[PDB]
Amino acid sequence: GDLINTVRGPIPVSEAGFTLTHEHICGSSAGFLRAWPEFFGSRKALAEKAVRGLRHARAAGVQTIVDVSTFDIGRDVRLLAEVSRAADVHIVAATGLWFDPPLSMRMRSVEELTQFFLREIQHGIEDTGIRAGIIKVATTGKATPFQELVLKAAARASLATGVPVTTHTSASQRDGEQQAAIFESEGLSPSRVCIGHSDDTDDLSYLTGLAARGYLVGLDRMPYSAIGLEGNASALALFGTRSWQTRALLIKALIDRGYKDRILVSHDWLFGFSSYVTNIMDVMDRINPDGMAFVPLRVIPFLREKGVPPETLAGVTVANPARFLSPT
Ligand SMILES: CCOP(O)(=S)OCC
Ligand SMILES: [Co+2]
Ligand SMILES: [Fe+2]
Repeated sequence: GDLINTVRGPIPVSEAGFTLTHEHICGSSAGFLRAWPEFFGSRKALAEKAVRGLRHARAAGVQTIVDVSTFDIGRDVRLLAEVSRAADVHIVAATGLWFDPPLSMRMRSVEELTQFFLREIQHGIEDTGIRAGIIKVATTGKATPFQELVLKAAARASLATGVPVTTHTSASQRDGEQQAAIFESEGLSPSRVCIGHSDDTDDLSYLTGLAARGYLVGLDRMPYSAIGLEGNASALALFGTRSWQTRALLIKALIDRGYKDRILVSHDWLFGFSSYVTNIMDVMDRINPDGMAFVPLRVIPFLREKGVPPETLAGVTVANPARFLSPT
């Protein structure tokens, strides 16, 4: 019945299966992979790395990932389609804007941004015909004036298409509350919205407050920890000093408080990464060699061993993403 758009075209919602709802093939910038593919070794090396990673995830039971790279994360939909085909894993692509918009975006009005997001959802990204299945937005603290427009434009595009909205927050600053206020001012249903990087905080007052309102809570940085790397300032700043087990306990905490239907789980992983320090990808691959298999291989058994029922784990990893992604 319900369909969702992937980089290989439409798929039935029921085929999405075990779905990681916040991932990247490559975290980069608009135009960068085209202008400087050698940064990644080569485009071919990048694609091969991504195919090996997604095949590993697939072997662990992952059937679909949502690549939340926007235009300004340097999303390359042809790359996503190539690797999706080679690895046989569905990929849902994104529209929206993250927190590195260039001037040609920052100068735009809410109307103009709505038109852009609609173009990528309804017509296709660039000249490819590949349609976005989610809208990615971001704040890092209080929203900038431009970020206010972006969140309103995302709400309007979601209302028009039924495609969900997913967010980057600075979770320690509780950005989700302001994001929610902006979304609701536009009349967007909280069930269409995932407040992301919510596992970057242990503030369950903040998290249950959102979940109580109907928001999905993105616990989407599972493998991130610089424990043991504290001498590496850049890894420390990006990864944090909380263990993956600490992050994973949040999933249990929300399930134990009645919020099992409001949780989405992912890694925020990537196979190339040019928007941060050089060789950050080598540090990450050492910390988490399992890549996007880490959730099914480590997180889901950890939870099962803590007594979370399999039905509940299936509801979190299959039913929740399905309900979220289904245009509504
Ligand atoms: C660690 C990854 O965080 P981000 O997806 S906000 O960076 C862009 C790839
Ligand atoms: Co983010
Ligand atoms: Fe991300």
